[PDB]
Parts: sequence; C-alpha cells; structure tokens
Amino acid sequence: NADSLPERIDLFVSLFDYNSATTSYDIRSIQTDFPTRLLTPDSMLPQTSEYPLKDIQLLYKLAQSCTGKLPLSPLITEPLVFTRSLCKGSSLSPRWFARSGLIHPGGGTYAFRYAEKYPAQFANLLPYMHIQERPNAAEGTLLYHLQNMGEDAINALVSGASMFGSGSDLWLRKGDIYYLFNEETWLTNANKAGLSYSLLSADTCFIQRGNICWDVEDH
Amino acid sequence: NADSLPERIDLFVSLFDYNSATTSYDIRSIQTDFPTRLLTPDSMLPQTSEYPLKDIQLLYKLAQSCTGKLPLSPLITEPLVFTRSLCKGSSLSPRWFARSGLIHPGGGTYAFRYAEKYPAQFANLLPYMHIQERPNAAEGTLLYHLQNMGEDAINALVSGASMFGSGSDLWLRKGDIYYLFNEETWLTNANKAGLSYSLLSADTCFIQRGNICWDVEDH
Repeated sequence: NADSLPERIDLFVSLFDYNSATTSYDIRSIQTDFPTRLLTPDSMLPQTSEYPLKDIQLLYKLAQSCTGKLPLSPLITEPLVFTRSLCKGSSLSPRWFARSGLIHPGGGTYAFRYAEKYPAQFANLLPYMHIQERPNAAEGTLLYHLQNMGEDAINALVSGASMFGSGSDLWLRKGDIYYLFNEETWLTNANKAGLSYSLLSADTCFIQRGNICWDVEDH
Repeated sequence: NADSLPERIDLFVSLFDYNSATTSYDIRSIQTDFPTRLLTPDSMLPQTSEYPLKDIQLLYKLAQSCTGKLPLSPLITEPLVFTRSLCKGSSLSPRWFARSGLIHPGGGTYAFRYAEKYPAQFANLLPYMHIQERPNAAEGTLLYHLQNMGEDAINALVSGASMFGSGSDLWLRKGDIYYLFNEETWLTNANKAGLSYSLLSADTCFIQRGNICWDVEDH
C-alpha cells in the first residue's frame, strides 16, 4: 500500500477548502516584509562562517573602548563603519540600515544594537531587526507566526516547501500563496486520505530504528 | 555524508555507559510479568476483528439482562462462560483468568470487569488486567514506564526493536536487555556521533514534504 502514498498525499491536499483557511499569506508579501536574513536563525549567531573569530573579537574590543587595533578582513569595512559611528556618537539614519548588510558580525542586527543605544530610534529601525529581536507580535499576525517557527519550519518556508507544520498550524502552498489550517483540519483530512504523519525535528529522515528517524547533522 | 549514517549510529550506540543506565529490564522479565495482550492498545478496544459486532452486542445485552438470545460464534464459548458466571453469581477464581484468553470481546479484560463487580478480588486479579486498566504505577517502576508508552513505543518494545524513545527515556537494547537513558544523554551522544534525530509518531516515514514525514495508515 505504500506505493499509493503520492496519490494519497495528492488526495489529502485536495481535501482542503482554501477559501476557509485560518489565514493566508502571498509569498510576495512575506518577501516584501522580511528579508530572508531577518528570518533564518543563523543570523542571530556570531557570523563565524563569514569572519575569522579574531576579527569578531577585535571588533568587540574596539566597541567597548572606542580605541585599539582595527580588524583586517576586507569584509569588515561596514562593521567598522557601524562601530566607529557608535563610538563617535554620529547618527546612522534608517537609510543606513536599509542599504546595510543588516547582520552584525557578533550576531543579531546593526539596527537592534543601535536601538539599544538610542531607544528613541527603535520603531524606525524595527524593519531592519531580526524577527527574534522584535517584541512579541500580536497573535494572528504574520510576525507572530514567524516568531513562533522552529528552525525546521523557517527552512521549509524559506525553501518554498509545498507544506510544512509549525506550532498548531499546517501551512499549505498553492500557487505562490500559503494557506494556514489548524491541526484538527490537518488531522481530519489526513484521516480521510488514509494517511498518518510525523512532524520531523531534524532536516530529514534517512534511517529508522524503532520509532526514531536518524539524520546526519552535517549534510 | 548520509552514506556514513549506519556507522554513525553504531558509534552512537557505542557511546553509552551501559553500567550507568537509569535502569534496565531483561526482556525475559518483561515477558514474565506481561503478556503481550495486556500491553498492546488494541486489547483495550472492542474485538471487532475477532467477532462479528452482532455477537459483541448480543453478549452485552445478555450481560445487562441475564437473559435473551445467545451469541453464535464458536469463538464465543469462553465469553459466554464469563457472562453467565457473572449472571449466576458463581465464582471465577484467579485460576480461571490465568487459563483464559484474558481479553473480553467488548475490549479490556475479563479480570477488570470481574473486579468491578467484586472489588475485594481486585488485587488477586491485577496480573490479568491490561496495563491501561491498572492503577497509576509508582514512578520508576516497569509498569509506570509501560503505562506511559504510546502505541509506537509499545509496538517497538513488543517487536524487540534495537532502540526506541518513550517519554523522557531512550530505550537501548543490548543482548536481550533494554537499558534506559535519559533525554540529555541521548542528545549528548547523538551530538557526539554527528547525528540528528526525530521521534516518529506514525509507524514509519515514507515520503517527506517540508518537515512532515508521511505514512499510509494501513500497511
């Protein structure tokens, strides 16, 4: 019977009443509001794959003391501009952030760090902050759904996956729009299609032992 | 890198200090204490795959009124013995349950139903009751662990799987003994082996869409 699974999944997708979704989001609207950089969890970590750690550390020490040795990476020019501006007290307008690479070498964004020093600038700079740096969004908003997504759901969303689960929602893609359905609708339509399902925490499922599905950490 | 997964899983298994398990259970001890019938969730349901439903219903009506038409299935002889004994008020000793098929056609066990009518018999009859019919076991006991297992963990245990997860434990088989480790040990050794994992709720994982792993309900 496992030979029938692609057709059963097709039946499952066709059972949903797309006019009756909890809500829906055009992919173009998500892209308009959120750079991928401000969604993916790795942006919140020190950018160790982009810079030598020595450069990240020199930059932290420069920011503490507003003096000392200058990082060397030609990739460090904009971080240095940011750091030296905070040191000299010279303004960075929202336009500076809009044309910036957004992510600070120590993880997180320039905008959030800037607004920590100039809290009157916070609302103007929110568009340049990672979703995990923004305040807890109102329930039912797109930011709320994004802030509550695990890494696996963010990656599926960013990759444009045809469906993925997050929290208490099923996201189903149809065209270039995602439609959200709640868990009980997901389960009812899976029932009716003769399907069972698991939400994976790991990227993928290569080998099953007992009820554990194993993956390599590094692909 | 996924080509290396069987060797990584072998490394993972070899990282555990089996003398340092939370606890361990010889499979022979589990079998001594628990018939498979008293573990598997289907025993708690009406035995519709074993009897016509009409026979289950005739048997329920006979039990209510202690009169009326007799079920026909030659598979119904022992249920009729049980029912008529309860009707006539004639004793069923623990020895009757020990040689019985244990499971009543309406789901659950003869012993539990008998002890509902004769509560002084409850402790003598506990060995013949499903784990889901017994009182909440003391924490850390084998019954406690079994009572807290989902269907997927019970099936893995019953099938003798080399590992499976239940609750906050990893069960690892070595020889004919299961060794329990907690979640943080499981995760540490998975980390060290370069593995990621998911606990499946469905029997298996045939097709992955997004972060959902799909199975057929009926194999």
